[PDB]
Amino acid sequence: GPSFPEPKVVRSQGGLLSLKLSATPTPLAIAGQRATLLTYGGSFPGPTLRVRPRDTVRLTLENRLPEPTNLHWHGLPISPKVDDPFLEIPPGESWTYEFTVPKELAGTFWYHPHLHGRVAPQLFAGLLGALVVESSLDAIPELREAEEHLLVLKDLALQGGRPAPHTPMDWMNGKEGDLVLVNGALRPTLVAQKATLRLRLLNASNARYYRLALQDHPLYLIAADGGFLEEPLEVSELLLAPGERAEVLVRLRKEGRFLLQALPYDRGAMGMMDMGGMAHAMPQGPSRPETLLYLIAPKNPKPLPLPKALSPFPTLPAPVVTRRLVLTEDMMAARFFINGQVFDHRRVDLKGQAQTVEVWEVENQGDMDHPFHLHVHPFQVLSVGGRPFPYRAWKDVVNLKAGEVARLLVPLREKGRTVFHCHIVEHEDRGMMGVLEVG
Amino acid sequence: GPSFPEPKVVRSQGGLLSLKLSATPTPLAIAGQRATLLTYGGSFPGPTLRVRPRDTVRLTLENRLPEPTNLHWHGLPISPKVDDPFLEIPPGESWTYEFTVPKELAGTFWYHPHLHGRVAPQLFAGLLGALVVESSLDAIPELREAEEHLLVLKDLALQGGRPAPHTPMDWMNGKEGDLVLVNGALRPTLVAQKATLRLRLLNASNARYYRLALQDHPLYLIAADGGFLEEPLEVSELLLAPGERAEVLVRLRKEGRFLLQALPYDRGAMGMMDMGGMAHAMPQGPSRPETLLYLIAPKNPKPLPLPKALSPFPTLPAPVVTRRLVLTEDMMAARFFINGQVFDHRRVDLKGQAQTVEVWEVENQGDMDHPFHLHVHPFQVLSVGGRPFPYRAWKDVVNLKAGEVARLLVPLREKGRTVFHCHIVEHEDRGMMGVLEVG
Ligand SMILES: [Cu+2]
Ligand SMILES: [Cu+2]
Ligand SMILES: [Cu+2]
Ligand SMILES: [Cu+2]
Ligand SMILES: [Cu+2]
Ligand SMILES: [Cu+2]
Repeated sequence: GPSFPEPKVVRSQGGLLSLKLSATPTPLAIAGQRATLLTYGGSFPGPTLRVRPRDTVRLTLENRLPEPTNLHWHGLPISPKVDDPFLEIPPGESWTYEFTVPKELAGTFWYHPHLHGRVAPQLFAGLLGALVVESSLDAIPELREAEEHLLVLKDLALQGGRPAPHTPMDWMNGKEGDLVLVNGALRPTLVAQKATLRLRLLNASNARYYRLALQDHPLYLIAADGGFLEEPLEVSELLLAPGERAEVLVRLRKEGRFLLQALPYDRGAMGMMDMGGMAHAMPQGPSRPETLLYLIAPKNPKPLPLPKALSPFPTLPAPVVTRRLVLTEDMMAARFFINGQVFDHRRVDLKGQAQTVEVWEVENQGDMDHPFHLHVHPFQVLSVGGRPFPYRAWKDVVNLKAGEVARLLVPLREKGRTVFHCHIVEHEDRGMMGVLEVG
Repeated sequence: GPSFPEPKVVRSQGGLLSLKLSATPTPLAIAGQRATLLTYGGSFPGPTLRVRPRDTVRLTLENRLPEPTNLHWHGLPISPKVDDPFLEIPPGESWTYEFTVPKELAGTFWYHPHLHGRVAPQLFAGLLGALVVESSLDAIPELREAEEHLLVLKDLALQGGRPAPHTPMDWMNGKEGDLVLVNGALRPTLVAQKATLRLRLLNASNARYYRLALQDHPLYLIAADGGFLEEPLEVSELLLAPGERAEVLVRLRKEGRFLLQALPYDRGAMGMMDMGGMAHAMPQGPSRPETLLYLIAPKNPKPLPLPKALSPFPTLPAPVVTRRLVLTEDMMAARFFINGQVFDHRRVDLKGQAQTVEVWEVENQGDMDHPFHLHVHPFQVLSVGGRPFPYRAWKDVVNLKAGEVARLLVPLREKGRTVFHCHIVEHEDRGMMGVLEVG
């Protein structure tokens, strides 16, 4: 096949993407070895769904797992009556998700399970796939003429031909695997044919962070989780926390081989040690550096000029409320809290009004990084750690290091009950989630 | 007695004001005629209670009326567990109100019934009295050397030696009386002995407005409902709506007699007419002018200089929520609404957080003036009708003419359930009231 492995794409046809997927244990070849993973559509990652605004999506999920499951349409501003975080599809049963893709939407989104208490092992085992919303902006020459690829960043650990089981320490830290893969491949080679690449990036890992850097090159950020920036932003590196997406332009500068790496990053994961009268928690420290892929530049690369503008960011109404959500940890118990409470599906934590804007100040009073995710209602990050964000774009996950406060501008869109939670999915399963009702 | 009648004063003693009042039908002489009014303490108005910050008040109210009653400590930022708008004292029974006067407080406040559905006839019949909180500011020379008086502005109508009964039109408009009295006296004479007067003003009427003007003189506003201004404000006239208080300095300019008048004012009260195929509501138009009192200046008056400053207004924390409360009318039904609902004592309408600040936008979409009152939590009026307020001071009633929006900064103080309502008390009795819970 193509030197660069990417998930198969399923496109809407005549404004309709109608598809039946099965969630199923699937024997496959992965990183040179045979394993049984849990997959959608028989593959890992699952198929990439590619749609346009105003398309109808009709996705029937058949559950062929031995446990209940469901889907979260991560990042899509649709109704929580469709993207329903409380729905359970029992083993052997099916459910049809039907929705219209919002008019004002573009970017890279994804789908994965969200059945509380069961997310981490299901996601770890291979249940996820991408969803791309094509825009009219894709037709501008500076993007149209770029070579486009999706990079699904997901790690894995195998034991006895199956995903490794979660240990108690995994529930505390979030589970990371030794196989650090791109599109289910181990360090693939991307032999570029054009001098400008457009890369859609997805961190679909349970807990691993990717401090992205391409050797000898900057990256040009053109989209965040949920939409385009207003103009490209040059960065020397780009941190993607679990659940985050980004799109970047890469402008290949000369011929040669360039490593795309996940540089060392310390997200505050913990180990245990015993030093003569101890048995206490110790920092694992930064991750070991990983090579994600080999990028081979073409001969005599002459990249396109960058687009001067992308999408103007909407002018939001003045906010009508400020919320404060404080994240804390009980590491030895592997329990995680928002405002001193663990998740309770019966309890409503925040009640807001549709079509108003809120300011949410989310504060991490723990020692680990926590990537905070809100369903249904994409937000604008104003600042984090007291530092203003250098761009305007829609996001739906925001990373907070220890001690940091993020200030978010949150327009409330669809009515109904939905959730917010840490996207280190083990932490969500272990209680770090709350309920927002919009009326 | 003194040419100028003022209610008897009861003062705290050794930091304690301990007093038993009875609410009782009382034969008395009023405006030259004999009548039976409902009174506290056997008088109309009831006695003026005079206290200092940190005093203890212990007031036992004995109900000798044929209906239940209670007290509202109008304007006092105390607990709604004491100033309890839901408490009922049955006929023949007693209740003791005990509270400490807040440290940071000064001004003219008052007490009257607040038993929903029964306020208007009880207040109209004569149940009210003043409460004055003395401050250290009263010792400044420019105030100490002024001649001080309380003016309780309250009208009355008599029928068969008793307060006139409410008609259906009274429930629609709020009841006004033909006897327009000051301290229960008909057009008293105030023979000033000093050139500077300090007048504490209270509108304790059900519904009558007083567009105050002293002939040939401006007034110097030094306090609003719930505290001092930051410095005196010169005004040519001063409108006091039902429930409002003000304190003014008057600087007598020359010898002579000067009328203090209630000038014509149209608050939007309605009548009915039939003109050949009608039977429909017609504006009553402005009130007829009234003389409130005769002010006689002393010989060769040389008033004191005005104080340069009074009390700095507190710097409030940034607000965390904005509320919108819309007032509407159904005049022919004599029903009045807040956000489309009438009062229900079981229903909580707003839930806020103690020690935070809120912005309340109160909008009058009716045609009558409505004076909006909030219990427990004094507010700063920022603007009304889109016009910035010309001073900073604590208020607890704000008048809105037809169409006007008031923007208020509302620090939430004591925890508990309390109410907000129109202080045209007929409108409150007829539903224009809601419930705020502070937690
Ligand atoms: Cu997700
Ligand atoms: Cu977390
Ligand atoms: Cu979620
Ligand atoms: Cu009152
Ligand atoms: Cu009213
Ligand atoms: Cu009241």
